[PDB]
Amino acid sequence: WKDIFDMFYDSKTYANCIIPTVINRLYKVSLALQKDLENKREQEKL
Repeated sequence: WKDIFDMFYDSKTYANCIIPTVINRLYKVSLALQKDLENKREQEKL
């Protein structure tokens, strides 16, 4: 798979191209899901 990437979808620019892609998810589906849920957790008791 690394060769799959690096053949021509390579240089990490393609990765850095895709890096934007689902950076939404980290808060679109992950950090909105959690730190809003952990702003509960972390402040749930203490």
